[PDB]
Amino acid sequence: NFLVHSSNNFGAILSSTNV
Amino acid sequence: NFLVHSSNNFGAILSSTNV
Amino acid sequence: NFLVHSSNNFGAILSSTNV
Amino acid sequence: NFLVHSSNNFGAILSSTNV
Amino acid sequence: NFLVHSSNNFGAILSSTNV
Amino acid sequence: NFLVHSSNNFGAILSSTNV
Amino acid sequence: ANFLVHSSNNFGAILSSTNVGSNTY
Amino acid sequence: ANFLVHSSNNFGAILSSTNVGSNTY
Amino acid sequence: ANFLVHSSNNFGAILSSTNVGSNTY
Amino acid sequence: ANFLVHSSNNFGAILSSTNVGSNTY
Amino acid sequence: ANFLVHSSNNFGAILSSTNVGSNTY
Amino acid sequence: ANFLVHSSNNFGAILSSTNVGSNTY
Amino acid sequence: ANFLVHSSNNFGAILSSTNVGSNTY
Amino acid sequence: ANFLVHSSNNFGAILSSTNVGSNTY
Amino acid sequence: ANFLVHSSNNFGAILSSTNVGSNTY
Amino acid sequence: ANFLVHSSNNFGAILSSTNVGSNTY
Amino acid sequence: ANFLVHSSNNFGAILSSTNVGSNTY
Amino acid sequence: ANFLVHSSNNFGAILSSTNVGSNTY
Amino acid sequence: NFLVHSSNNFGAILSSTNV
Amino acid sequence: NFLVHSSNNFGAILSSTNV
Amino acid sequence: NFLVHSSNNFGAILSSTNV
Amino acid sequence: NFLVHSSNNFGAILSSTNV
Amino acid sequence: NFLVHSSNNFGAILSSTNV
Amino acid sequence: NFLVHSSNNFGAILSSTNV
Repeated sequence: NFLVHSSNNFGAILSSTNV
Repeated sequence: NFLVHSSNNFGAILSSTNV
Repeated sequence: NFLVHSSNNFGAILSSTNV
Repeated sequence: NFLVHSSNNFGAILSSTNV
Repeated sequence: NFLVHSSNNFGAILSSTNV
Repeated sequence: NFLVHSSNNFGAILSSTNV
Repeated sequence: ANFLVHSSNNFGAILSSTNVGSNTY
Repeated sequence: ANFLVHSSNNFGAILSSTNVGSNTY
Repeated sequence: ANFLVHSSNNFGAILSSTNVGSNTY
Repeated sequence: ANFLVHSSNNFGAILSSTNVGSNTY
Repeated sequence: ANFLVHSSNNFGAILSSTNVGSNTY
Repeated sequence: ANFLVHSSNNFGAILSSTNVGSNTY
Repeated sequence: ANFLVHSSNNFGAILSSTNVGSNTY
Repeated sequence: ANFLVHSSNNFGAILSSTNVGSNTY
Repeated sequence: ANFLVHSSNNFGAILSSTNVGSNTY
Repeated sequence: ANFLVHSSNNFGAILSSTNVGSNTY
Repeated sequence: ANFLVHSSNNFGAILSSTNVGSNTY
Repeated sequence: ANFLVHSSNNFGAILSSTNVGSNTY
Repeated sequence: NFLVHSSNNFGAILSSTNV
Repeated sequence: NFLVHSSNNFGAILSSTNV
Repeated sequence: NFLVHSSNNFGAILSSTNV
Repeated sequence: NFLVHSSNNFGAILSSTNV
Repeated sequence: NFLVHSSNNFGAILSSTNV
Repeated sequence: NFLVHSSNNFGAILSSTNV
């Protein structure tokens, strides 16, 4: 599973999966 | 499992998985 | 498992896995 | 398991695993 | 297990595992 | 097990394992 | 919870050229 | 919890050229 | 918990050229 | 817990060229 | 717990060239 | 616990060239 | 007699204020 | 007689204020 | 007689203030 | 007679203030 | 008679203040 | 008669203050 | 006598008499 | 006598008499 | 007599008499 | 007599008489 | 007599008489 | 008599008489 959970985000959130 | 949990993020959060 | 848990992050958090 | 736990981070946290 | 636990971090914390 | 525990870190903490 | 926040995020190339002067008196 | 925060994040190349002068009196 | 924070994060190349002068009097 | 923090983080190459002068009087 | 902190972190190459002068009087 | 801290951390190459002078009077 | 002349004469007070910037990205 | 002349004459007070910057990225 | 001349004459007070910078990244 | 001349004459007080910097990365 | 001349004459007080720096990385 | 001359004449008080530095990394 | 004679004047010519 | 004679003047010529 | 004679003046010529 | 004679003046010529 | 004779002046010529 | 004779002057020539 790939899950991103964010609360009160004022910044930058970068999530990446490369095969 | 790949999980990112963030609260009150004002900075930069970079998460990456490369194969 | 790959887990990143962040609270009150004002800095930079870099997490990477390379194969 | 690979786990990163951060609280009140104002600095730089770099975590990497390379094979 | 690979675990990083940080509280009130204003400096730089670098953790790496290379094979 | 590989564990890093830091509290009130203003300096530099470098931990590395190389095989 | 009270939040007063000024936030700026940038992700693109920025080029700026400024010239001030070349006045003859 | 009270937060007053000024936050700036940059991720792109930035080029700046400034010239001030070349005035003849 | 009261937080007053000024935070700056940079991740891109920055080039700056500044020239001030070349005035004839 | 009261926090007053000025934080700066840099991760990119920075080039700066400054010239001040070349004035004729 | 009261914290007043000025923190600077650098991780990139920095080149700085400064010239001041070359004035004729 | 009261903390007043000025902290500087550096990890990158730094080159600095400074020239001051070459003035004719 | 051939004359090609650019001539500028000034006799009055001159005030100049210039602001360039204050851009948020 | 051939004359090619650039001439500038000044006799008055001159005040110049220049601000370049204050950009947030 | 051939004359090529660049001439500058100044007789008044000159005040110049320049600020370049104050950029947050 | 061939004359190529660059001439500068100054007779007034000159004040110059320059600030370059104060950038946070 | 061939003359190539660069001439500078100064007769007034000159004050110059230069500040370069105060950058946080 | 061929003359190539660079001439500088000064007759007034000159004050110069230069500061370069105060950078935190 | 007060006499000002000018030919091909591109500059500034200031003549004054004050008693 | 007060006489000012100028030819091909590109500069500044200031003549003054004060009593 | 007060006489000023100028030819091809590109500079500054200041003549003054004060009593 | 007060006489000023100038030819091809690119510099500064200051002549003054004060009593 | 007070006489100033100048030719091809690129410098500064200061002549003064004070009583 | 007070006489100043200058030719091809690139320097500074200061002549003064004070009583």
